[PDB]
Amino acid sequence: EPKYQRILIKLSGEALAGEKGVGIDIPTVQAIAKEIAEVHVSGVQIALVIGGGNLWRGEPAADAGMDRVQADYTGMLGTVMNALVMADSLQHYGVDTRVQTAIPMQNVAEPYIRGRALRHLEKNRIVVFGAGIGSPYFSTDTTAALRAAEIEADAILMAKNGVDGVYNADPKKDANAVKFDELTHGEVIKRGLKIMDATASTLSMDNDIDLVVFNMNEAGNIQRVVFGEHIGTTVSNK
Repeated sequence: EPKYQRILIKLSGEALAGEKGVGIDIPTVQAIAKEIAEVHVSGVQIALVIGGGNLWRGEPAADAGMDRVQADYTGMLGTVMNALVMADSLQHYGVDTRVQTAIPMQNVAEPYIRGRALRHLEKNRIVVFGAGIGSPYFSTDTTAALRAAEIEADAILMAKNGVDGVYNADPKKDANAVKFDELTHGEVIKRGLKIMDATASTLSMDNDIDLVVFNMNEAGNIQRVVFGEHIGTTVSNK
C-alpha cells in the first residue's frame, strides 16, 4: 500500500558520475536502476528526470563566455545521454522503459508527447524524460515540476545524493540544525527555504504536487519514501 500511485523521481547528473564527479559510471547507474526496479515491483507508476551536471556545467561556460542559449542546449543533450544509460540499466532488471526527449530525435529516442507518456505509465512502463523542456533559461526543477504536472504525478521524490531533508538552518554550518518533517508549499515561502526554483515551486503548489527531499544513497530509502516512511522532508498542502 504505497502512499503515492505515480511519482516522478528527480536525479542529479552527479548521482550517475560516481567517484570522480564527472562522466557516467555505468556500474553506478545500474546500482540506482536496480533500486528503482525494485520499487517498480510495488506497482507504483514511475517517471524519471535526470540532470546533466556530470557531463556539463553552465557556470564555467558562462565564465568562458559561451553563448547562454547554446550552452543550455549543450546541457540538455547531456541529459539525454544520462537517460539512455539509465533506460538501459533499467532494462537490465526486466523493466520496460521508454525515453521521451523534449527535443525530438526521431531515431535515437521517442519524442515527448503527453498522450503517449500517460499511456506508457498506464502500461506499467517507466518513462525517462530527457532534454528538460526543450527551451533555454529554465532549470531542472522546472522540468521536474512541469513534467510531473503533465503526467499528473502525486509527488516528486527529489532523490538527493547525500542530503536527507530540509533544515531550519544550513546543516553544514549549524551543528544543531534540525530537519523539518512536514512543510506546506506556502510555509516554505514564508521562510524563504527555496527548496526548488521559484517557477517550479508555483507549479508544484498550484497542481497540488508533493515534494519530498531525501537521501537516496541509503539502501531501500527511496522505497520507504514511496511507502510513507517519514525519512526526509515532505512539502505539500497538508
